[PDB]
Amino acid sequence: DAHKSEVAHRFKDLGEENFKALVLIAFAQYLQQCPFEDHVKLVNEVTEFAKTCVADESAENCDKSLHTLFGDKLCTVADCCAKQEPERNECFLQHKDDNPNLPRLVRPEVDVMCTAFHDNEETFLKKYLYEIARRHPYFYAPELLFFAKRYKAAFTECCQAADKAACLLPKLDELRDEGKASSAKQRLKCASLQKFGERAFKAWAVARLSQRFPKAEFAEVSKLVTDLTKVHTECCHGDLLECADDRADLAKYICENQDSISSKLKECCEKPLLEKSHCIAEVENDEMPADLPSLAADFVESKDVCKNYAEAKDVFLGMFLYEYARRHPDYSVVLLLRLAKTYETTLEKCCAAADPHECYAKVFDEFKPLVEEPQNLIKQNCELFEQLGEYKFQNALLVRYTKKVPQVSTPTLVEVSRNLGKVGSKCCKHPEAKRMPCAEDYLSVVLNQLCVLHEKTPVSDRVTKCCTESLVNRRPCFSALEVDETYVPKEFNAETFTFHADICTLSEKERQIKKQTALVELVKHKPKATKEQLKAVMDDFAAFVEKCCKADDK
Ligand SMILES: O=C1CCc2ccc(OCCCCN3CCN(c4ccccc4)CC3)cc2N1
Repeated sequence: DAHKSEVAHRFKDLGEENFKALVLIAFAQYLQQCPFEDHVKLVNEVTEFAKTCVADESAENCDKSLHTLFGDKLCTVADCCAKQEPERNECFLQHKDDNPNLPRLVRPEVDVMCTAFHDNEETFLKKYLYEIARRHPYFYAPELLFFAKRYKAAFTECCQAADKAACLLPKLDELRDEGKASSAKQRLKCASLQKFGERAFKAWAVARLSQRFPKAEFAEVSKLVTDLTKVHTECCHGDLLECADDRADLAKYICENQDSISSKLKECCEKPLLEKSHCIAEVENDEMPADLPSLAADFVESKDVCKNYAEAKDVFLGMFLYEYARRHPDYSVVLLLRLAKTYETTLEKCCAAADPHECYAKVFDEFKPLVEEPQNLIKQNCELFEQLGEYKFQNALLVRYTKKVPQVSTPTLVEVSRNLGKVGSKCCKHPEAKRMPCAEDYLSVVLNQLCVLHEKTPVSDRVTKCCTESLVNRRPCFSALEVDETYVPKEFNAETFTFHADICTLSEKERQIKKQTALVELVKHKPKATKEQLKAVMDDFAAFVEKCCKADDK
């Protein structure tokens, strides 16, 4: 019922509707260029074959692995198809394009969308899945099903509203916003798994879940981490059916053991299937249990620290991280991992010393400068964010980071510097207790986006170094890059700074993105230009943009 035919097992577990969507997502993420209709046809053939296996597990080919089945179908349409089943899937994952040369989707008129929704609802919702999945080849697949459900509900409600556009546009805009943030967050999970391995992933998971579920026992935290790691390993490896199935299993287990996990899950666990998993994944930290003793008695002052550590290294350090993380919801996850790495380093050298107890007696003192550094960086950047506002703050990042690495492409500089500025909008509104996890964890996400974008088209050996070194040290490494001195400026191209009448039909947001694009190209043309020389240009360009259109002369 769960062994002889894998494709039948997952079809039964997930049901036909989610099965077909997850297969469509997998096909769109592997072959991002193939047209929509072709992928649908392949999905339908896979689905009709899966049904025969449900009817008879011993039917021909029903015993094949999902990768063999899915790989075979894709290869009926790029050297990957000449490879045997293990190496073949790895070749597919390697060719996923993080920024494919696809035209951005132009949202049509609201009436045009609602009429297409009512014409063929099935095709409308499949195209939505397809266009998102092929542009975000690492999107968290079960979470994409949840976005699709909200997308459908928005059209179902608003296309019946008296004012369709006033109802629909705000729901679509926040879905797009939430979808971009979810994509970047999941991309970081897959990058850490692929580049730094499962041990690094599980440590991150131990830290975050201990902060989120501080009342749970270490055995409970470890069990959840193990299952969550399998979920994301499957999803990041393209095992989307297993990933969705295991994620629903995990949500079902969490909800059946609330009493030993958290007091924050009552509401989440009354929601339907897709909403429940989403709700659980973003539930607030539980209150930490009171009267929790200090870590000193068992991790510093104890005489059996070296003995307990040597008997089980990874378990002891995992226990340390769990105990420290549950006590510090106010620390970022990268800080908590750095502190746990410090403890391990101290233990390795001190347990070999002549007097181990004296050697590691002051290990917690070494945490003080590690804690203070991100606290001051955030306190200083939030002030600058308050003096400038988001758009000016983004501009200041644009010039500084363009000078540091002028070889990075202008779209990457614009995207990344804009997202690094949004940290202030997202996090500086919190108190000091919440700023650091908000800011530092958001910085990890956006810096990872820079790393994957640069990995696509490498130009700087220094960016590669920061990206391939310690994940927890990325933000310090990027901050210390220094201005590139040997960069010879590009010859001035007037076609770059020549705006057409089409600029005034764009939204205000797009025009601000175009101004930021010209600002980067300005710095590249004159890297030693001062702030007043750049401000005089941008203020002149902005004035010319408003002028040459408020006056009707085309
Ligand atoms: O596009 C590129 C490519 C070239 C490049 C090289 C280095 C680089 O370093 C960024 C290092 C982190 C900077 N943070 C630090 C703090 N962060 C903040 C903002 C508000 C509130 C709290 C915190 C602002 C931004 C970025 C880029 N960008």
